[PDB]
Amino acid sequence: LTPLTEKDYEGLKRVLRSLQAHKMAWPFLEPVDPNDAPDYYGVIKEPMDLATMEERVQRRYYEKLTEFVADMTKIFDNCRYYNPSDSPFYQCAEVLESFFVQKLKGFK
Ligand SMILES: CCCNc1cc(-c2ccc3c(ccn3CCCN(C)C)c2)nc(S(C)(=O)=O)n1
Repeated sequence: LTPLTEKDYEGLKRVLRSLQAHKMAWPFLEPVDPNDAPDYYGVIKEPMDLATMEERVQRRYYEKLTEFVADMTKIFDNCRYYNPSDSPFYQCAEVLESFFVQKLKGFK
């Protein structure tokens, strides 16, 4: 979709910080440590996390909003694939994705 402006990027920074501050974002703040998730990097071919997204935002990696949404969705999709639906980690993805949607709709 449409090219991101500098003003758009300030809004993306705001959304990212909101996610990083959320009480249920802690499993997603940094790349998964293999010691905390057996076989994680054998299961998940395209890992993603909020620190990697922050680095990409600061580097102006994103050209369009779809690319930012895609990386954010990877975080949630990876979590729900790796973990069972009754896992607390799965629930964190449920809560934080709903929050992301609220914030993304606000973003314009
Ligand atoms: C047994 C299957 C568990 N599945 C998991 C586990 C984790 C996870 C666990 C601990 C964690 C973080 C983040 C910090 N800590 C604590 C510190 C740990 N060390 C010292 C760095 C994530 N994240 C997911 S995830 C990303 O939601 O898919 N799934």
